[PDB]
Amino acid sequence: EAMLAKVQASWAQTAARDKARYADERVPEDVHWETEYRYEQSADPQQTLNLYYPAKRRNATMPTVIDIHGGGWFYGDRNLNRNYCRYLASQGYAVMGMGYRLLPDVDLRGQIQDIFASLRWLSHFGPQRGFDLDHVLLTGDSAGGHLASLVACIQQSAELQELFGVSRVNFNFTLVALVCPVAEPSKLPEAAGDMSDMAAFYLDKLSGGDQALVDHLNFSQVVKGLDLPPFMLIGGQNDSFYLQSQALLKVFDANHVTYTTKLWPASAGPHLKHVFNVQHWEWPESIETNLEMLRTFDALSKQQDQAEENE
Ligand SMILES: CCCCCCCC[P@@H](=O)OC[C@@H](COCCCC)OCCCC
Repeated sequence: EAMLAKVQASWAQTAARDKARYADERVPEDVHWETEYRYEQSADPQQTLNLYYPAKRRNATMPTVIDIHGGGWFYGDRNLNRNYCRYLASQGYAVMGMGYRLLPDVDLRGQIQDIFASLRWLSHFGPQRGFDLDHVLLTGDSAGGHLASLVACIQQSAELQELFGVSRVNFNFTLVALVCPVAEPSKLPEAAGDMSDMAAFYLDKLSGGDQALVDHLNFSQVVKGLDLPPFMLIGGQNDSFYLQSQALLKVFDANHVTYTTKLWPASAGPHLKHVFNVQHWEWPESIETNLEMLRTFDALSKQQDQAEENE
């Protein structure tokens, strides 16, 4: 397939830019990582995760961040977002970032299963090595934001658990922060001009032809009727997928989702493009955005502690 070849060549271009950026970019200081843990009994290299920590721990456990990377469901691995994960860790958080098998080798159901396996691994083994699972920030960027938004709903719903073939994990998400998410991919082939066929191709690979996945491919289809944690929507008017952020706010309002936003206006400049705060941790706006996210997380964690007579 020439379409698959075309999709892959666009990601190999993205991969070259990612490689060059990383060669140059400053690396956050004072962090330790532990790499390449298998989260299940398999030799698939995507079924692995990294853990990150401040080099000096203020306590034995630290509030938890779990990151789902982006890349259009076709690209990336547990290393793609390492500088971002390191940044967040450097601020006194214990951080897990996972790989998941890529399209077209799997479909959405296999990617959701991988993510849940990484979450289940962490419920078993995280606390003994520093993860406070009472305070959990789930975050994802772009396709990773899609995935995070679905995982959040699936975690709350026995029906979706059964449909996606996963079990709930023994912790809750305190906050879900989506960074330039593409949470309504069904909307992609609309406009997209001469790219509609490619966008339709993404959707077919995500669904694997399973009509139940087709009917559950969008945040708008999985949100219905659930009591969810709060969300934070991060991005800006210069995100190539800003329309997806606009569309998601409409779904939030219609479903009484509690949320806050950190949306950069066009006036804040042409550099604030898609996933800028993940790809460029050291920029002042990335710092601001990411600290704001962590502050929002801390505020909710403190309210939870007060509510639970545990302040
Ligand atoms: C034809 C319609 C395809 C829909 C692609 C969905 C990409 C969302 P995101 O993971 O990636 C964000 C951004 C890339 O951001 C930089 C790399 C992020 C890992 O956009 C990808 C553009 C290539 C098609």
